[PDB]
Amino acid sequence: DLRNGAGWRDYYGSLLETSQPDFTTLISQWINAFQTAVKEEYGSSSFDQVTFIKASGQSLQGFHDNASIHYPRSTPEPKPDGEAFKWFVANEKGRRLALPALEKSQSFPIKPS
RNA sequence: ACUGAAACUGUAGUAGAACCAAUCGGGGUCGUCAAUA
Repeated sequence: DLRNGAGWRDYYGSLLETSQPDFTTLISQWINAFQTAVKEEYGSSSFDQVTFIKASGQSLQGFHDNASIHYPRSTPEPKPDGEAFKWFVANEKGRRLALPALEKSQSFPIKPS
């Protein structure tokens, strides 16, 4: 039950019941008001190409390449001793790769070397 | 070449009116640490 202040002046105008407006005609308009504002202030031809929007979208959607999500480790299995630090050791002596951009959806290799 | 006497500083009057103990905060989560040989 969303109404602007004009719609609340009507609601508080009477102690009798009165029609609420149908917000579902407007929801798409409000979303477009948001989306166009993002296109305009974070200059883009598309809303979906705005970098924090594309990044946020990839977060909510998850990664498409079906690579598993897990902390860096130098072995497919989670081995019981959990030496996740030694992927970072291999990365330091290896290709020194950084955490890829979220909107790029790039996986790490298990051997960062 | 005579102390004046007698007379409640009392009577009426609400320390009260107004004021939100409140604003913000995912019980959350990854690679570091040590320095030589």
